[PDB]
Amino acid sequence: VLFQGPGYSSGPELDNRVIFQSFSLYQPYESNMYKILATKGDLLKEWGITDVWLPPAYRSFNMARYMEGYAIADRYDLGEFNQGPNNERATKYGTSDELKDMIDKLHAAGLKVQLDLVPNQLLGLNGREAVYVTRVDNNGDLFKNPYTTGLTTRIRADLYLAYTKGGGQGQAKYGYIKEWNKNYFNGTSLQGQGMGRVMTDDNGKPYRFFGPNDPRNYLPSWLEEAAAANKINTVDTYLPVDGWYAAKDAATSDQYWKPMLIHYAKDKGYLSFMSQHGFATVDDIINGDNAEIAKWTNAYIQSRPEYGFGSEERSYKNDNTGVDDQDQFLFVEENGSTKHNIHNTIHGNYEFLVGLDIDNSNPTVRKEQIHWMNWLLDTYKFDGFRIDAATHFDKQVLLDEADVRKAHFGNDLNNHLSYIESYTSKAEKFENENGNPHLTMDWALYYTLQDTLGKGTPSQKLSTIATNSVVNRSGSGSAHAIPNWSFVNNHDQEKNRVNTIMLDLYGIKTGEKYTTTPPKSFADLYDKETEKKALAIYKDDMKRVDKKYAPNNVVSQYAFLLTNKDTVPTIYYGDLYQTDASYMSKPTLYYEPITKLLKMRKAYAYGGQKITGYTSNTSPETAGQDLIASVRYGKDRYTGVAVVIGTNPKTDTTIKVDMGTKHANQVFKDATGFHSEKLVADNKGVLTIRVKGTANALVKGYLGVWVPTK
Ligand SMILES: [Ca+2]
Repeated sequence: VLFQGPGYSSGPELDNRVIFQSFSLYQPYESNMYKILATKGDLLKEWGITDVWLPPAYRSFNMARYMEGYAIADRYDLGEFNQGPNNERATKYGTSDELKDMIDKLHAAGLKVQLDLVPNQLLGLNGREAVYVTRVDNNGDLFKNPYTTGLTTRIRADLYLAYTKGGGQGQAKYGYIKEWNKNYFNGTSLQGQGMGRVMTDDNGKPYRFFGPNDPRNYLPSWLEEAAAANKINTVDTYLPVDGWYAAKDAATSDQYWKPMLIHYAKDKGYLSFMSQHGFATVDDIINGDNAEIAKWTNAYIQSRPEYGFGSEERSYKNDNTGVDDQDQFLFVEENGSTKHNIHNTIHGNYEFLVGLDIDNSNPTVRKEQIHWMNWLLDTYKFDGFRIDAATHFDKQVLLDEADVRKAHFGNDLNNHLSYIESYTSKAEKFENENGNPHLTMDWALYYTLQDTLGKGTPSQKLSTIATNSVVNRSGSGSAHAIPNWSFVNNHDQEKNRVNTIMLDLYGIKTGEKYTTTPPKSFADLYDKETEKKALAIYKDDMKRVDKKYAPNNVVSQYAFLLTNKDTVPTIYYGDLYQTDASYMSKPTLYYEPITKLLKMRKAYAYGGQKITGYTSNTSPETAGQDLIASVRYGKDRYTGVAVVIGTNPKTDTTIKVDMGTKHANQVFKDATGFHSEKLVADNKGVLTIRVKGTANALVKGYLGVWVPTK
């Protein structure tokens, strides 16, 4: 008879929680965020923040676009080891010691903290192995080049040298797995090593070198000296095109190490490139200093598609996410079979995103993940986890994560939140089937807010904000709402909008079919100057009236988000603060209105919820098209709030907003500051509200947020 597992239940208790997403991608590499955030506990308390989502604190691949901590080179180095640029301890955000102290101070302020947990992938390991690859999309289905030739790929169980082995000193010291390798990955996003990277004969047989004596060797005439000598650069017996070998005087002479491209017959273009770079003859190379050899012989490698992305059939989708997740190799065996199970995700497919995709179906990997989570709670005292890419790996890991929390904190779920990053309703089904061990992300309301209120001149009925949510708030509300965390904006969706600007600047349309023209690559073109330009554009756009890129009616969105019954709302860092400035140095035009909306919620956001649709002059036919009221009735006469919203600047109507009988003959005041009229509720607690349409930077249509005196 076991009693381990209430699960989350949506109700007034859980509705008390508010998550602050503490970070964006565009924060500067300043190694100071922890030191600063350590001081903000009281401020956060004022707003009714209960939980702080912290960035992924792990060591970043050094060439990561944002250095943010999702491209993980070492999963156990959170600013502890000397593995940063110039062997610094600090991550983007600061040292482990600073992280420890900051968590200490934030607990001291009565807040909880979640780490951004990243089970899906690693990126940027230093050591290569040989794998077989099949060219597949994000779902692991054979890739069909839909934006180029439309041909089904013939890259099927082909030989490839990938970066698959490493993991840093953290892993090596604290890990269950001590080193990652190819066996532990379902595959990798294209690494631009090229399909001709292994040295082959004229038919297609790879060259092999196990040892000097070995009868399993298969080399050409010329390498037999280096073979007997045992001086060939190899990878798992295979010969890489970039590899060097003892050219003249094999044994007992290590001053004649030379690029083996010299007599690699299949490449007919190298010797000629070295011609037009000083080294005119076969033997001019065999002499010259390897500084200027290496320099030039390398730059050749990069010019050849057989040795780069040019042979790997990139999708060239140029998705505004900044990742073409159809750019994958599945790790297969020689016959094209695979040990890797890629259909255990919440999606059912969609195993692949970016980087070295972790085989979360491998029982050793699964033990490694439990070990990892354990070590994180134990070492850092996080209270829970924001689960990154939760819908793109073996979902067992999610259930294991819940057990890790149970083992740590018991049935005290509410004070130990976990919330999964989700953009599909399959997350809802999964959660409900398993007793709701996590908060599911309200993706649906996010897109619904963007279409009704985010868009200038909305083409979608504003009333849809009631229905088009993981929680259906129409009529009386949801009797049994799914436990959920909701948002108006986040680090990804912002980055999307910025990338859209960059694409515009680069002259690239996402999804364009390149039949007759050369395809263009966002990835190849990415540069910091263009990013700087795009950021400048983005911020200006927020401040303008007829916004082009940034969303309209940010305050209207938050006013709805922060007054909804049955949800944990999220406050996004970059909605309150300029995204690319020093951490919490510069507020936005939305800072004042939102922080106020926060004090309001904390004071007034109690009781039943009712959403009434209205007619306006602008829509006399269909009620709720452009005008609505989202009412929290209050628990007592002194709580509750009427959120009135319209989407048309012209609108000129007077509507009746019923607050219930307990709000009879009571003074209501707009908490937003937008209207300074003092309304009095009638006999029955109805408000007569004159709706004067407007258009500036904050509002397009109408916002009123009417709260009683106390
Ligand atoms: Ca995956």
